[PDB]
Amino acid sequence: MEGFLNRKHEWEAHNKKASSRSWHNVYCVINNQEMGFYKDAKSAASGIPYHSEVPVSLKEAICEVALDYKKKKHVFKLRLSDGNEYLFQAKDDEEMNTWIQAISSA
Amino acid sequence: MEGFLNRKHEWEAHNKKASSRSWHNVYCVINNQEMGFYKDAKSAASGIPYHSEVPVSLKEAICEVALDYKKKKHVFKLRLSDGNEYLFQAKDDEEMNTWIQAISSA
Ligand SMILES: O=P(O)(O)O[C@@H]1[C@H](O)[C@H](O)[C@@H](OP(=O)(O)O)[C@H](OP(=O)(O)O)[C@H]1O
Ligand SMILES: O=P(O)(O)O[C@@H]1[C@H](O)[C@H](O)[C@@H](OP(=O)(O)O)[C@H](OP(=O)(O)O)[C@H]1O
Repeated sequence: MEGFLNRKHEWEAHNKKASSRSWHNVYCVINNQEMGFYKDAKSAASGIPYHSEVPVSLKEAICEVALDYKKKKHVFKLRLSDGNEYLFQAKDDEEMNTWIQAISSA
Repeated sequence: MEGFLNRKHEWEAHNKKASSRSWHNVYCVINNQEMGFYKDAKSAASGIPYHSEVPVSLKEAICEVALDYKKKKHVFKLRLSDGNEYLFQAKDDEEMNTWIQAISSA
C-alpha cells in the first residue's frame, strides 16, 4: 500500500514533544510490516529515503482517527512502539480509513 | 509502485525454457530497485512471499512491450540480469506503459 500523505511529527519518545513539527508532503509505503518515507513515487522505486529517514516498524503500532486533532480533516494518528507519534492527513475519509486498515493489519 | 499483474515465467538462465510456465495472478511491488511478489495487497503489507519467492533485483533489467507474444494483449517482457525472463499482463495499455516506465526508472 502506498501513496502521498501530509505528515506531522508530534511526539518523540519519553513524552517529549518533537522539535521538528511542520507538516510535510511525503510518499508513504507499507511493505513487510514497515513504513518507508520517500519524496515521491520515483524515489520509492529507486530506494532513496525522504530525509535519510529509516523505515519504521509497524509491529504493535497504534493507529486511529485523530478526533482530538481539530486543525484539519481526514487526519489519522500513528503511535509506533518506540514512542514516536505522527499525524497523517489523507485526501478524504475513505482513503483515511483505507490507510488505517492497511496499517492495522500489517 | 504496486498492483496485480498476470505473470508467466518464460525463461530461466542459460537459455533454458522455464519448467513452470502457467500464468498466475500475482500482486507486484516495485520498491528499493527490486520487485517483490505477493498473493495480494494484504500479504504485501505483512511481508508474506508469493510462493517463498525472493524479491528480484531490477538492476540492469530489460523491460519492454512483448510484440512477439501474441496470445494476449497489454503484455510486457522483463529480462532480469541473471537470465530469468517473465511476461506480465496488465489490464490495459496505459497501465502496461506505467509499469514499463516504473521498472525502467528504478
Ligand atoms: O514552522 P514551524 O516552526 O515548524 O511551526 C509549526 C508549524 O506551523 C505546524 O504547522 C504547527 O502545527 P499545527 O499546524 O498542527 O498547528 C506547529 O504547531 P504546534 O506547535 O502546534 O505543533 C508549529 O510549531
Ligand atoms: O498448465 P501448464 O502445464 O503449465 O501449461 C502451460 C500453460 O497452459 C500456459 O498458459 C502456456 O502458455 P501460453 O499461454 O502463453 O501459451 C504454456 O505454453 P507454452 O509452452 O507456450 O509456454 C503451457 O505449457
